[PDB]
Amino acid sequence: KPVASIRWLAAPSSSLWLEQAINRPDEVLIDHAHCERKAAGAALQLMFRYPSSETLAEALSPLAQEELEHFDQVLALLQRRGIALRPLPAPAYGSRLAGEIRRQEPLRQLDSFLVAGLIEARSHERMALLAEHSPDPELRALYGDLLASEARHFGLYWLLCEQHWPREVIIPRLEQLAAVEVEALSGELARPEDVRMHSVGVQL
Ligand SMILES: [Fe+3]
Repeated sequence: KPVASIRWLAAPSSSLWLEQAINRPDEVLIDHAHCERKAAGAALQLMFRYPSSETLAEALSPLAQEELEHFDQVLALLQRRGIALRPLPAPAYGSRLAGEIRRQEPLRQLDSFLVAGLIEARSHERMALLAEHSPDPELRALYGDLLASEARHFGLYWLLCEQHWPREVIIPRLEQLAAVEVEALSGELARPEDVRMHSVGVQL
């Protein structure tokens, strides 16, 4: 948690998430790879939604390129370990958040940037736990290297919000969406193999 950063998340991950992720590292890693790729797809999709925004393109093209470089790095690790890039099912988290995004412009854009930001903040928080806590050195080095290529204070998605919206508006909407994000992570994991980067486990 760097100072002069914005707090995105309304609650930290639970001890038990971390324990579960260490217990089934393969599932978490496969899922992580899909998440990186999904994160690039979101950046691109937002450009396709706002195709004449040069400020958005200047920010989200490099981000997409970086998310694919992270995907390639996770896939290299899976491949170095002999783990198949399996079609492992995604948790309900992303679909649940995206269902909060309003249908009309321009509030749809605000909501989309905030959801994208929430997802990345949660990935970040959990990747940082794994980087510090995992007993597997190669995972600590992957997760450390992926978080290194950063220096995020506000979050790219926050700055995009500020381009088009006052804080007076951003702030109360992020509070609402941050509340749904923690409700999406509430619950208990039904089987160990269901652990994911965005499976349940927060402290309330
Ligand atoms: Fe990434």
